[PDB]
Amino acid sequence: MKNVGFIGWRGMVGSVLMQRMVEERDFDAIRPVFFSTSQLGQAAPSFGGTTGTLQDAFDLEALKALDIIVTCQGGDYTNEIYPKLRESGWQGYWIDAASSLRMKDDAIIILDPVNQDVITDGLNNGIRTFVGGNCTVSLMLMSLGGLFANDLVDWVSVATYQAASGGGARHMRELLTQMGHLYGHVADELATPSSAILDIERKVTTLTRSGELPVDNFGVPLAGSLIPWIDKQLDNGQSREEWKGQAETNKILNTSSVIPVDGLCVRVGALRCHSQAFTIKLKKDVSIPTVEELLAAHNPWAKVVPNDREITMRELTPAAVTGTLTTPVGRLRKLNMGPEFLSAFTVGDQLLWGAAEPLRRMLRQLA
Amino acid sequence: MKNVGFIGWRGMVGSVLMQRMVEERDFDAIRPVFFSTSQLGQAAPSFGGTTGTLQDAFDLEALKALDIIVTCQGGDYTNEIYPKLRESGWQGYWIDAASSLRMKDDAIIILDPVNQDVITDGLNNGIRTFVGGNCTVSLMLMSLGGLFANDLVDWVSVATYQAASGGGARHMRELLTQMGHLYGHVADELATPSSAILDIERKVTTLTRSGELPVDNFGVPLAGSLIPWIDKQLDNGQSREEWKGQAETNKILNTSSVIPVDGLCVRVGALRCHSQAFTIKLKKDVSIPTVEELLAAHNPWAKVVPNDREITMRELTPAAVTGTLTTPVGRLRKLNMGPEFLSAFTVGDQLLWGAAEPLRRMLRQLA
Ligand SMILES: NC(=O)C1=CN([C@@H]2O[C@H](COP(=O)(O)OP(=O)(O)OC[C@H]3O[C@@H](n4cnc5c(N)ncnc54)[C@H](OP(=O)(O)O)[C@@H]3O)[C@@H](O)[C@H]2O)C=CC1
Ligand SMILES: NC(=O)C1=CN([C@@H]2O[C@H](COP(=O)(O)OP(=O)(O)OC[C@H]3O[C@@H](n4cnc5c(N)ncnc54)[C@H](OP(=O)(O)O)[C@@H]3O)[C@@H](O)[C@H]2O)C=CC1
Repeated sequence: MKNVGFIGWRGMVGSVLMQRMVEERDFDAIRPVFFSTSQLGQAAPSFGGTTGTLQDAFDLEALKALDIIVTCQGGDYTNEIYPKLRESGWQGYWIDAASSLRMKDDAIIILDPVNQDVITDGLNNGIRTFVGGNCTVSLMLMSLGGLFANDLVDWVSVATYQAASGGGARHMRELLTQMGHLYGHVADELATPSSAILDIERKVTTLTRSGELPVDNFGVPLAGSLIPWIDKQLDNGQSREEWKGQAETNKILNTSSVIPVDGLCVRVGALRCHSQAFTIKLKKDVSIPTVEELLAAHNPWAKVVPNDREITMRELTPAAVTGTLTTPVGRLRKLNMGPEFLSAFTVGDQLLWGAAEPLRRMLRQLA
Repeated sequence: MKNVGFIGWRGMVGSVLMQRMVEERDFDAIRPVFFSTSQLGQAAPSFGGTTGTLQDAFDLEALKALDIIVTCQGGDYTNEIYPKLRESGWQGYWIDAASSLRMKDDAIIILDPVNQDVITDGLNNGIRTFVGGNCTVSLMLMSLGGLFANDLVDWVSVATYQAASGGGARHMRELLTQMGHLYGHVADELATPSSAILDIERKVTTLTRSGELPVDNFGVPLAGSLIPWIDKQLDNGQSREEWKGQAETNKILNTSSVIPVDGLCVRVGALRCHSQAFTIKLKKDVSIPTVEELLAAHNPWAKVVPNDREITMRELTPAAVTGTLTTPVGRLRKLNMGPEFLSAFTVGDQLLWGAAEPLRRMLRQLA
């Protein structure tokens, strides 16, 4: 029985991760310890049928006692404790969800179904830090894994439809709240099916334009609009969120040569799943049936959806994926630009495969 | 004082078109009329000093009396009355917003700022039908007009973030309603900002997945998700909404050679504005400053937004455009694939430039 510490288990990711471990009875093989950063000393989760109290997430000594650490707290926490802990001589395993140590030397980005070999290699090479990549990239590779795995990709152009859950709980709750505010302001006009549309329109356009909407976690309203910028601003024209695309994809895949990945990461009113619209350029003119066969033959979760108007609406949508381990790919076909241009549209819960699952699976490897 | 008849002025478009005509004092140079297909007999608009009662938009004899007809009703009406009317020998002008006659020989797709010449030529050639193009395309050309106007485009790849207002009033009201249902179900949990996020999450995911959400106008929930298919299914892998991209763009621009336009049209929780993420391939390596200078030098509404994280959030969003005649373009820069790949992201009210305005401006031309 290994002493596994859990930090940031209360957050959006931690919660999904906890819920998942119970399902697969993940707590049966380990010795759970629950840390906190604001409720230190309080009653502990007891997920693994364990009775205790919340440990000091910042107690170095307390942290050095565990064989493994699983954090879903955030990058701010990592950058604060990790360097200080490794310095203390801690030679345990650090499984993280935050981006912090992703592009670091002593860390390996994990996506079992996509790069187990890399994982294993680094494992036999001394790597003790395993980090999950960006939920979107992690999702992209899970859905379009077959293509890369066959060296069929020349470069990729993405346009993401990212859900509010990506920013965390406060962000989701904010969207939902903003949602309510919007509706309420016109609940009566909506009650009267004939009432002029402009009346309802003006009313909602005004609310939004009025600082009345809670935008503390988004800076701007998202309920009835979108935001073309996710992460910080980089020294280039790229936004950190977009830049993660190319960097991490090559790291995860351990490519011999950079596979150009770029596009636009946009935040939308999507509640829980992350969807992406691709414009991939193939090295050779591969037939779509071959492509589909490949994508499906890469991993049990990569599910190809037919280019059907009905099916697409019923399956290639957050509402039909949110909560599932499936990572659908649809709207697959060649673009008018030529047969080397493949058009695809994926969707997937970024809290599972894009977050919790990779870690959960990795933890079981070291348990 | 021409006899201009107005049909379908009640809907999401007619309303906008009407509200605009008042603002610009458009009614002053014309003797209006107001028909209807669902409230014949009731009260008339009372816009341009002409109050009375809705007339029969199905009375051919009555229609033949007008010098011009402006419909915002819909394709079903057009397909029904237009052929029958032109047969009766009606030689008047027909300004439409409906797709029906767009790709027809006797019609011209209007976008004054983008193709005045074509409009004019067609006017001098005998064309009496002027139709506005798909909101999306119409918006793209208004925003990216400078590029095409300079033969700098090789082909375009779009991924649209289309608003609920595109489907009409019932569609918007539905989204808004769906919105309220979502929030309400978790109004209490949201009231307690410290409560567990999964509880709230589970609660909203259940509602959606349950047929309790009003999805009459969309077939599936949109409030907290999206739909990767807009129009009907074409005999190819393209969805009618996407297919409109290439066809109309070349018609409007009156291109000598087809400019490949393709991508994915998705419907989102956006309330009123249509945003688009492009991946355009230039014929030559044009510097971004040149591009920006061009885009801005094409038309007074094409506004280039700097690649600033702050500015972008504050301006390149539906909330900051909805209700304005401006068609912003931001996130402009070269993609990693090479200097010939320009990345752009536009936003614009599809009910103004995407709908009413083109007609409004055209009518005045014929007044
Ligand atoms: N959100 C997503 O979809 C994904 C996020 N990530 C990454 O994972 C890390 C954590 O992400 P995420 O789960 O979104 O973070 P959250 O902000 O939702 O959770 C992190 C911490 O926030 C605190 N918190 C404060 N208020 C609440 C509240 N009302 N409900 C729940 N928790 C609250 C908790 O601190 P305390 O210790 O006191 O309990 C918790 O551990 C980040 O580095 C992020 O970038 C990676 C993939 C996906
Ligand atoms: N929506 C958009 O942003 C754009 C739409 N178009 C095109 O314009 C055409 C019409 O679309 P649009 O105006 O959006 O459609 P709407 O359904 O919003 O309005 C058009 C007609 O719908 C009827 N209607 C039924 N119920 C309502 C209601 N509750 N509130 C208001 N009107 C109602 C009205 O008929 P009646 O008067 O008889 O009651 C009205 O004339 C289409 O062919 C479309 O493709 C083009 C560009 C943009």
